[PDB]
Parts: sequence; structure tokens; C-alpha cells
Amino acid sequence: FSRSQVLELERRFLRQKYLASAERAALAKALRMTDAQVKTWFQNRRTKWRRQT
Ligand code: NA
Repeated sequence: FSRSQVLELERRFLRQKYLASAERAALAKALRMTDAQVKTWFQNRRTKWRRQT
């Protein structure tokens, strides 16, 4: 993803570690991503979070 896309995903993750289905769809539209891309990103980000804390 672009630098900006990643930063915006990180901004949301800091606030909410899990999103609802509707929230992922809204964020996908806002960040120019597919719903599945947002879902996968957050799964992988949670794995990083678990590893690092
Ligand atoms: Na999620």
C-alpha cells in the first residue's frame, strides 16, 4: 500500500484494534482499498501487536 494508506491504517489501529464489517467497508472506500484488503491488513497488524507487546 502507499505510505499514506499505511499511515491512515495505523492511525485507525491505534484507536481500535478490531473494526466492524461496516467500519472496514467505510475505511476501504476512504483509503482507496478493497474490503478484503482492510480485513487482511488489520489481521496482520494484530499479529504484529501481539508479537511486540
Ligand atoms: Na478488523
